[PDB]
Amino acid sequence: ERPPEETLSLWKGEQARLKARVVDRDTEAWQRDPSFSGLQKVGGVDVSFVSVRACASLVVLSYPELKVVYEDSRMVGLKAPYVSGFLAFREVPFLVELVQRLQEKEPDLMPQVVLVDGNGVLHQRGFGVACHLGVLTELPCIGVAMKLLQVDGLENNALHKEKIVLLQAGGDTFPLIGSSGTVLGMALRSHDHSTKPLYVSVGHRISLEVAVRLTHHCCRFRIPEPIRQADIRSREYIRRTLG
Amino acid sequence: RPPEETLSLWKGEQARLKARVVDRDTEAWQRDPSFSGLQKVGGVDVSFVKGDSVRACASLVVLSYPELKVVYEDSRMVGLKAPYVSGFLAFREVPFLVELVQRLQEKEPDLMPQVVLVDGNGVLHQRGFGVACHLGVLTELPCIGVAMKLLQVDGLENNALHKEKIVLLQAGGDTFPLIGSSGTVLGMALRSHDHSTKPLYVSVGHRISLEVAVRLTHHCCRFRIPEPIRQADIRSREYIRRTLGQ
Ligand SMILES: [Mn+2]
Ligand SMILES: [Mn+2]
Ligand SMILES: [Mn+2]
Ligand SMILES: [Mn+2]
Repeated sequence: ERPPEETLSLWKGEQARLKARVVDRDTEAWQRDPSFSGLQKVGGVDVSFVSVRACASLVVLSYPELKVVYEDSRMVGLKAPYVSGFLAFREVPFLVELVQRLQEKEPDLMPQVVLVDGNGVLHQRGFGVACHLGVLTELPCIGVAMKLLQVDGLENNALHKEKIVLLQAGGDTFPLIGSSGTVLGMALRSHDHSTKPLYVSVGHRISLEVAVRLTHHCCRFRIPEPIRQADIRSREYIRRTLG
Repeated sequence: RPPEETLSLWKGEQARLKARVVDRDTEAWQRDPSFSGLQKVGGVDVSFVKGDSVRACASLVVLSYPELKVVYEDSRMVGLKAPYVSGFLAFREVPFLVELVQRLQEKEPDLMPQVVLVDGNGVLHQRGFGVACHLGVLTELPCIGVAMKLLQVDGLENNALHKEKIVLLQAGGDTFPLIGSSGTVLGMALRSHDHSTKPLYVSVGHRISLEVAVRLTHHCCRFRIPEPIRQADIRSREYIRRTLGQ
């Protein structure tokens, strides 16, 4: 099912209002440090389905060791359908509740930055789920997407695929430049033995260049370890109650 | 796991039925250089539901040859009266496959396959009478055993020397024989495709020679798994998904 236009119209209005609070530069001392000295805790989130039955997961990993120091998985009911450009309106209230639970249970494990599976400013109205989560919690957030959201002239055509071929080693990047001339994100080759890139964008309180480089440092495999461990735990949490 | 009194009975039945195995070619297409006259190849599968030991789906497919297109398919949810015991695979699944073959005979007798590829060994077996022999003897159809892992019987071992021989298999179609302590050839390891490295283990079920079984298995491989066994797998899983409503 798809929401009526009157509902999407309210949602667009809310995205435009909250967009004013996005901060697209570094605001934390570790972010300006050549090796991120002072960064100790990286968060990742996930919301998986068995709809209605879904699992929202939050993990916190140590940095740079990338070991899980916190995990929480909660069975939730998301009735909102998926509409591209409105991902936050189906999951962000449950992700906020997970952050609030962490604050009440293990406040010293509050992450210094959260990797979100979905875009930040690379978005139809420049305000993706990673921005939305960052503004509601005021945590620094990075958007990490597996496919390219085709907005502002960006398209996964042959020219885009040629640039992907030029990504040869882990850490290699190319910028996603919209028709406006704005840089919306970066395509990142996240490790040496993978060819399909990550699409990284700013959520909140971080610069793009820092966001890219940290994402790279969190990649044992293609998927950054915080997002990957949240994915694993949400489906393994499902296996425990179902089956 | 069944008590030894039940396994003893099963060994006795394997010994009785083994007498009817025919380990040579008895069909004209088999002795043809290009299997001309072969038109229908069967594949079977029995897949179990995740979390339910007892409920399983038995599937029979028939493919055209050489085009390898599905021309018949049938699935049935079944109740399993025995757990998996290595060496007794037939006593878990053969009753359901026989009933599937009989249903084909009653509904589309002109689509009866000329040979069946079975996911499991034939004579490469603890007592020389694996599920592929067992199916072949109960239906009198020619059958080929195709296994993914090496059943370690009569001196066969998936040791370092075995892994070395797998390395010497260079392209699709390359083989080496599986030799028992007695010196007899129990089956072949076959590299079934160019873009795979893990071999198939091929053995005679019934009414076919090993060399013919190996060459036919190879010709049914679009991917690593021979297309009749692969389409039966796909169908069982798709049928399970639908019975669950998903
Ligand atoms: Mn995820
Ligand atoms: Mn997933
Ligand atoms: Mn199978
Ligand atoms: Mn399987």
